[PDB]
Amino acid sequence: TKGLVLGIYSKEDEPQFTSAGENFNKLVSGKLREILNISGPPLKAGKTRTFYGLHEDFPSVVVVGLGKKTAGIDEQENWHEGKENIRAAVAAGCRQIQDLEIPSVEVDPCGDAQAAAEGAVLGLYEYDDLKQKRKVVVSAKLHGSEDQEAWQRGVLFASGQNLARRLMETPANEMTPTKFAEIVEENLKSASIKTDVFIRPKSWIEEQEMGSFLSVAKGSEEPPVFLEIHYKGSPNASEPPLVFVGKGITFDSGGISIKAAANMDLMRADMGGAATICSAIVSAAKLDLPINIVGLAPLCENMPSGKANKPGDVVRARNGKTIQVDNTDAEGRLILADALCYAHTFNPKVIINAATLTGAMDIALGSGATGVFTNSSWLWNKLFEASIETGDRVWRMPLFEHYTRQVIDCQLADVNNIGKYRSAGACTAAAFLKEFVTHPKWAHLDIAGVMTNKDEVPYLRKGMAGRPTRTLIEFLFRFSQ
Amino acid sequence: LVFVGKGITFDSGGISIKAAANMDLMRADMGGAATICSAIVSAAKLDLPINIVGLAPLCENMPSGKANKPGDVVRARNGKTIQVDNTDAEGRLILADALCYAHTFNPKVIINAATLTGAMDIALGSGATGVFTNSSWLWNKLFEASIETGDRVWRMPLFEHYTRQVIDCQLADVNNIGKYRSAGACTAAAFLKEFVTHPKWAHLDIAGVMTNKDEVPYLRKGMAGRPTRTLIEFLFRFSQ
Amino acid sequence: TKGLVLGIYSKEDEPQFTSAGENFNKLVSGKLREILNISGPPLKAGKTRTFYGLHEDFPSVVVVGLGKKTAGIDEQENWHEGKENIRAAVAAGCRQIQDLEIPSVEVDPCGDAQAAAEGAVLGLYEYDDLKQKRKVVVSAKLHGSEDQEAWQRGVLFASGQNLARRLMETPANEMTPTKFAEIVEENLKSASIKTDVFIRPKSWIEEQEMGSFLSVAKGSEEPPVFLEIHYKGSPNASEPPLVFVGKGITFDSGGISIKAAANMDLMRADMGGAATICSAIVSAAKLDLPINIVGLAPLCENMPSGKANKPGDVVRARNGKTIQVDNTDAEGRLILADALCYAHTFNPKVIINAATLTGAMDIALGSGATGVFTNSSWLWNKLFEASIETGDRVWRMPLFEHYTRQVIDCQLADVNNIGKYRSAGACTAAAFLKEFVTHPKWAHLDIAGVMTNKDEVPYLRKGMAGRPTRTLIEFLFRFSQ
Ligand SMILES: [Zn+2]
Ligand SMILES: [Zn+2]
Ligand SMILES: [Zn+2]
Ligand SMILES: [Zn+2]
Ligand SMILES: [Zn+2]
Ligand SMILES: [Zn+2]
Repeated sequence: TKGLVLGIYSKEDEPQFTSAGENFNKLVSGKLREILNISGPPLKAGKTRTFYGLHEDFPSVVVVGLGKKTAGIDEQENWHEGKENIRAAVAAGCRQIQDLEIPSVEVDPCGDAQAAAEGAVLGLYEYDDLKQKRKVVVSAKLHGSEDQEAWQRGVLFASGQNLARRLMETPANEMTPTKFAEIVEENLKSASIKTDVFIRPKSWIEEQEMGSFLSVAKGSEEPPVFLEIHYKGSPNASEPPLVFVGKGITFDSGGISIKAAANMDLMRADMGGAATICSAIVSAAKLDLPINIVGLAPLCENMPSGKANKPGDVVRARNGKTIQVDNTDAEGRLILADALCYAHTFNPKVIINAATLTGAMDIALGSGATGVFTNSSWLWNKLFEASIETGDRVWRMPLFEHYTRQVIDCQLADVNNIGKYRSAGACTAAAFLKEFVTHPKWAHLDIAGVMTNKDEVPYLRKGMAGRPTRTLIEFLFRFSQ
Repeated sequence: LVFVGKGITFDSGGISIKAAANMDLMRADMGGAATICSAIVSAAKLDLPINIVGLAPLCENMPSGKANKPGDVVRARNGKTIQVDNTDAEGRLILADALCYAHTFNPKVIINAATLTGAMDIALGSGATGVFTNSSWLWNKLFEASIETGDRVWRMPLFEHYTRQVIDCQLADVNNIGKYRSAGACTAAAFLKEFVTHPKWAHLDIAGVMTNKDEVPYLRKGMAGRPTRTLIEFLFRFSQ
Repeated sequence: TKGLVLGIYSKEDEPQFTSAGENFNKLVSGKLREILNISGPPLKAGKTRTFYGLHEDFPSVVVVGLGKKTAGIDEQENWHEGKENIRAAVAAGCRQIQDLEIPSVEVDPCGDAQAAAEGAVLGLYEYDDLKQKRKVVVSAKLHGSEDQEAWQRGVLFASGQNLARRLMETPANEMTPTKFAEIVEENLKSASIKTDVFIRPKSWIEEQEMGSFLSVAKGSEEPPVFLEIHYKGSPNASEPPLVFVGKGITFDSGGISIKAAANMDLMRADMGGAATICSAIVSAAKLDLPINIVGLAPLCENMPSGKANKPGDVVRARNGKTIQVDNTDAEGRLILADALCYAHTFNPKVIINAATLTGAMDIALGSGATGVFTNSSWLWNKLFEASIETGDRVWRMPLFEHYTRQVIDCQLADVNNIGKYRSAGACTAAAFLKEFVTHPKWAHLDIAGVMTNKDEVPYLRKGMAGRPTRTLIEFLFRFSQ
């Protein structure tokens, strides 16, 4: 059987159906509006109502509130409101169809086939892999034939996100460093033949003088990996690549500066930064975006042991700078210090890194937006514009020499791994990373607060969220224009 | 133009009592009143040709046998009920009535200042004071004002996302603390938005720029008086 | 308009409707089963499905899964399963009718009019009093005329509970000691003319030598009250009363042993014990139960101040025993010590007290059951049997001299207010109270873990739960037989 998701707008006499809803109402000789009318209150945005037996092929029709037809970019909220309405409403419709165990659903494009595809595929996603109680996986399809490219591009963007949620969600004993490197490799090679994957072993990592990455890694028995992803999509094979770097800690216990036990299981998602940048690169190659992109993810685990990093140790990063490890839980900093050095080798046009770096970001913006520190207002503008379309917001945070001073604490080393005071922890972790970039166009995104979803963005179940993957794909999309 | 300032003259936390460590700095919880009143004294010394009202609710927040209890529902001047879930989120409560009264004056602009939240300190920690504003015009004038004074301002988001977190019904129209711990500056500001209907309001969270240690060199270590010159400079330029 | 809630049983060909569902299906010429059939999967227990436009008078019909028709008493779970199924299913049906803002609902009795009334009235309850956003309050009515007494007795039992949730939920600055005493007075006097209410002031309380109650009270500015409720429902006016005692702390801050800030707002519900026993007595008088019942609730607030109780103080209870107050947050103990002395004055047949005494009860049984300590297996049996009918369980906990030894710590006093070790805190708080009863039939119910509902019992919204009020009404009901 099929289910049909149909949208309507908020209230004229009648609140308007979409063209597809209106066309369905004519095909059932006015029944759909009749029952909608005797059924109760007008549906508002994100609200659904389900009707049965109106048509032989659609035993379940779910009508969904899209909000005001007029909705556009909201200057205060910094997103396109209308598309947010369409993702929210279609996900709520689709999820009613899966609770009735119906295996396929025709979705009305609602005026924007791309965001309706994104609502349906985000909305229906689940991670029930290691459970014996799995949900019915239903397959969403565009209702109609008129903008199947826009539907399929949304399908594409919502899967990139879903790959990243899956990557993040999987338990750390399953998603080890080589296992993640293998999933990404497999996915990237299915995306395009214009790809190259290098799963670099410890041997290579130590030939590259990556001392601060290697010192995080040694306290675990799990072999680290340096994952080098290439998408050569430019016609000019010598066109300078954009490089994405991502913190891939596959589990963070804290090391010897050990984490509290409460809710420590969420640190399986400390490789969110690698999940995010690698999924956006798989999507860019599926999209055959005409640009060269390198992806760099140092993968390792941070564990207490008799060979772990000790508070006070001084390690040497690939640029020769010494780093005093004052707290072993400020490990991503260390990892990214070498990876951001290596990023420069590629002669990049742009360097963007992503990391679940700091609980300070969560106290600061708590999932309303991911924080970005950038030395370039041009980069800031392109990322900000990219998030107005996706609804997955970005908010700029300061790169002031003020926070740098706080981490240039000599004592034994050139730089300290944690700021001198507790204040502005996101700001001093970003200033730490500035010490390893000499590039005029670098952006640091702190993903820690947008790592999980509970109820905040309606089209995502409660779980690891995969954010800001579509802001990154959209940024690449527009850049390759 | 009306300036409003949190004047808690000492904050112990009430029954949600503060930890003992470094509690002496809450003598500076009236920093918001100190800041807006000093800028108005300076504007009148400067004979700036504008009308300015300053509004500072002054009181102390102490545990006693008549103190506010966690869970109480109080009624603000606009009739909204407010569930006091934590008595240490008191400035919120104080400013809720004062920002109602601010509207009586038919103001061109409403700016309030408060040492509201240690979350601001975790967020920007004295590199800048945080400002939440429903107007980019206000943001631009304040930002420009701080380029001259060196005493920086950094915009922070007023998203309905943080509002949802504080519109927790349970007993009241609004809760006094956000549902989750995340984004505490952002949900305290969204709480205050519930009491303004004015198209040009700015909320400055002064908590992280309250003290100086070594960060801005021309100030000894002590209570810093920030962002007073950004405010005087903003008034200066406005009266041009 | 009306909504109709109709139940069906789990699966024969067809899963069976109730008589009312079956009768409605005949009135719509087979439409209801037809649409039920094309609509999706068979409803299981507590699941609902809503159908629109089957009949002019019922634009919304909500069909609800009752589980197996055969369900009876479950030996492992210690409740009547079937009635639990009916409360759960009818509440879920009724709440669909309120989300559509329909103001009245006909409810199918489902084979047990009493539990269907209880599901509907519990299910629909809300506490939105001080909000400007209130829900539509819908009015549930029995579908039919055949067992309107059973429907109305369930209405009665579910309101007693709802009075107690409301009492518990209200903020402590509104529900002060005289305000609560006034609500209870007003309600009891509407229940019967066979009632007497005494709101005893401080003056009386100090003439009665109630030193340990008075020492909790003095640290707050709010005047304490001793509430004495009488329901003379026996034909023999000299028939010995059953007495119910309840801890009425209207807000507990901890005093000088001050509570942590986190979630302290829930201590507005520390008068749950008074709420519970007073609501059961209002219900017993509405039910014109032929017995004499006295209700005793010491009401006060526990606050830090310059006149509050100090850790180490020795106070004197009404029986002359000294009590060392080692921790001021073990105040209910102190309050109940005088009230349980006074209870003996009444020459009672039975003494039952209820108190949100101990977070140790919550660690022990955590809302699966309220804990009862009783020196009588006869009392235990009657309470246990009473909870098999209501589904609101009771679990016996030990009154061993082992826990008594732990609190007979002399040092300055006859008894200490907290046990010597942290272990068995519910057990040593109950052993403390045993020191003030000389009656052969006393039961202590520790209500702390069943104080709130989140998701655990389906027919209650998330909030203060009013438990175990119907176990108490049911116990009185059977006793007066
Ligand atoms: Zn860490
Ligand atoms: Zn980490
Ligand atoms: Zn405070
Ligand atoms: Zn304060
Ligand atoms: Zn207590
Ligand atoms: Zn208590």
